[PDB]
Amino acid sequence: NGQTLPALKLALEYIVPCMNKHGICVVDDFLGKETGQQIGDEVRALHDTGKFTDGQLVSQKSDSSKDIRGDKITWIEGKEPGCETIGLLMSSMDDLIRHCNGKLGSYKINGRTKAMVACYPGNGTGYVRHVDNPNGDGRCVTCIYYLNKDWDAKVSGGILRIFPEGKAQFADIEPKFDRLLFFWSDRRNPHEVQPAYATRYAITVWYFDADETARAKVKYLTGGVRVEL
Amino acid sequence: NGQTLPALKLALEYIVPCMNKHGICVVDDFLGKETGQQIGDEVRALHDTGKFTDGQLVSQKSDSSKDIRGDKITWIEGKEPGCETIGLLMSSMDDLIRHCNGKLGSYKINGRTKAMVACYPGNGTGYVRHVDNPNGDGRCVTCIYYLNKDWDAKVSGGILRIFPEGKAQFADIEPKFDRLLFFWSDRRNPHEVQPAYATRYAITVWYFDADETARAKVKYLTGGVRVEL
Amino acid sequence: NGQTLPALKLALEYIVPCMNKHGICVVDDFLGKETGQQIGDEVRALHDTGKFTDGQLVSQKSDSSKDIRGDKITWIEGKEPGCETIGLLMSSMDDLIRHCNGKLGSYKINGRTKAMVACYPGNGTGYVRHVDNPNGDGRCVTCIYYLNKDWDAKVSGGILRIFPEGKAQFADIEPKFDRLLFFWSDRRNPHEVQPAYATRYAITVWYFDADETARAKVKYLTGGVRVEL
Ligand SMILES: O=C(O)CNC(=O)c1nc(Cl)c2ccccc2c1O
Ligand SMILES: O=C(O)CNC(=O)c1nc(Cl)c2ccccc2c1O
Ligand SMILES: O=C(O)CNC(=O)c1nc(Cl)c2ccccc2c1O
Ligand SMILES: [Mn+2]
Ligand SMILES: [Mn+2]
Ligand SMILES: [Mn+2]
Repeated sequence: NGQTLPALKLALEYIVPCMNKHGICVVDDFLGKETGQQIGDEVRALHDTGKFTDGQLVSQKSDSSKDIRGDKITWIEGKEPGCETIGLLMSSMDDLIRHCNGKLGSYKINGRTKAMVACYPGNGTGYVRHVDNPNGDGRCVTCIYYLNKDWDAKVSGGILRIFPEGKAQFADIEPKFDRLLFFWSDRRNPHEVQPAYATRYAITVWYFDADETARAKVKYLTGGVRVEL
Repeated sequence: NGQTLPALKLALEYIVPCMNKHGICVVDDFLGKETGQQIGDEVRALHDTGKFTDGQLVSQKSDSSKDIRGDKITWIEGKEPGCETIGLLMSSMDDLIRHCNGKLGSYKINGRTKAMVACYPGNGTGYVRHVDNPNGDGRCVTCIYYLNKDWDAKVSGGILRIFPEGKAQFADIEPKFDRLLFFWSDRRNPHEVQPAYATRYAITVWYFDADETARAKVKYLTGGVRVEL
Repeated sequence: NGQTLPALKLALEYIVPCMNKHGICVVDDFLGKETGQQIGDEVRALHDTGKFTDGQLVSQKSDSSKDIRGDKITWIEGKEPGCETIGLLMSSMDDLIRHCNGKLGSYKINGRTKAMVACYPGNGTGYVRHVDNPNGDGRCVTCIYYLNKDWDAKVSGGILRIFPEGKAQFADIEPKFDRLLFFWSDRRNPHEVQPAYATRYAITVWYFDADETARAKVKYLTGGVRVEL
């Protein structure tokens, strides 16, 4: 956990060396309290005004009134009314990555996703062990920003547990307010979200490597590079 | 087989309870004869003016003049010249689904496909056993409208056979004129089209669940949620 | 290796019979020297001005300064400044295919990709054995144009080796200047690029079959045939 808006020093003296050594980097106090609170207010307002999905279907029985649903999501561009501070976070994330370019592995980052805002509703659901990009879709770095004030995992659960490749250990990350996490999106970092027993919010952006994305366009072929005659 | 343009009673008293109990619902006389005949005329005109593909490649030998092809398709938005009544069918299907919303399982339907018009040419080809959505691409309900007047499966074949999960039985559906079929698109309903020995037309729309579709955008990643820096 | 801008005779007397018999067709002197040299100049200028990716990641060790990268690519529409002659090549390829239509197997070609320009940097990397379209994504014909003057595979490597299905033999194709290659994109033609020890350029376009592409839209579902309610 390194310590932070100014961040070139953070990128060059902490994020780049940490990513190249461990593949997992945690920055605490990324935006500061005023800004982090504004983002949390925007995300709660999206939740309270019904902009999230109903949640991943976790258990489906004969009676659909008992169906259990987990993580809820919404995709945010950063330009929508009421999402301007999420947009500021995304710009901040983008400036950090730009300052790392050419220094994160041998990747050359040239694109990203929209922001994926996730809400674990606090009903004991988590997210199963997975790899974000197991099949070469172009995503090289996962970046998550957490929004949960005074989170106490001893009673609320919700820890991100990463299983770094080749090492016999876990890396456990609490989803703390104003924490920014980076990790390699491929099979080097399988991970899971342990059951959350309180409402838990996070915002994820994935960053794309230019070479991997260019050749993915053949595999994930759409109309895309398909055109008329 | 329930019985039908007015249809809120049909949705609430038949379609919703049948889908939640059996996963497979058949509505006969959905649009009535005048309208059903107009749709059939539009589809035959698309066929006769060459708008369908040449058909699924079924057998490919050394000599391509003998290649066997099966089902032919065309994708219809519903706004094209000469497709206005298909467009009316799609609007009718959409109004029905809207009246079911929140009541079909725990799904929240927020999108659909264009209409897939299919023609089995009558040369003994059918469609192999499959699941429509086996990998979580967002499609929750399959809706098929049939256009075949006086169909007699005893001589023309072409029955849809569904293999509902967990039950040791078949559900056999004849592709009858003005019949509308609903079934869950996932692995609950593997199905096949038995060999058709007469020209057989159907129109399919798939309906998307909001949560499943939102998270599919990560799996089926395109430029999509991918954007520039 | 048949012999060539005029080419209807080439399509009808050589390409069509060769593709239907062998699945692999080589045309030498396709555009002639003046035009081929102009294309090579355009491709080298894209390389020299940094328009290619950094190359397929081949070896990734703990230290990313030693990472080995292979083939570099760029996607070209044919209308960009400085790509007009690539655009002429693409138009030439498209006119040839149009003159074959209905005669290549039972396919009906109705679309293509943008041009994929590839550069093997000459560092001993090649491309592993693969099939271009193994899963039914609509691509029926692969068309490659080579740009390498006085290529000598005895010292530079870089041969395309195809492993035609059912036959116990290789088909070895040198990546010669102004050579145009056609082959079926599916599992009939697994192939590899043997290690290249000099800079090696090629331009690939894939051609889509109408039926296979229409039904791929269901499998590779995007927002695509997905639309709002
Ligand atoms: O929230 C966290 O600490 C870690 N979360 C994830 O790893 C995560 N990963 C994916 Cl791929 C999805 C994908 C969809 C919805 C939520 C996700 C999620 O929370
Ligand atoms: O027509 C029928 O009763 C049932 N047909 C299908 O189940 C069906 N399913 C798919 Cl996924 C396709 C897909 C492509 C073309 C035709 C299809 C078809 O008829
Ligand atoms: O260059 C050649 O002779 C043959 N090359 C290929 O077969 C080839 N195939 C694919 Cl699918 C890719 C795909 C991405 C980049 C380069 C490729 C390549 O050179
Ligand atoms: Mn993840
Ligand atoms: Mn089906
Ligand atoms: Mn290839």
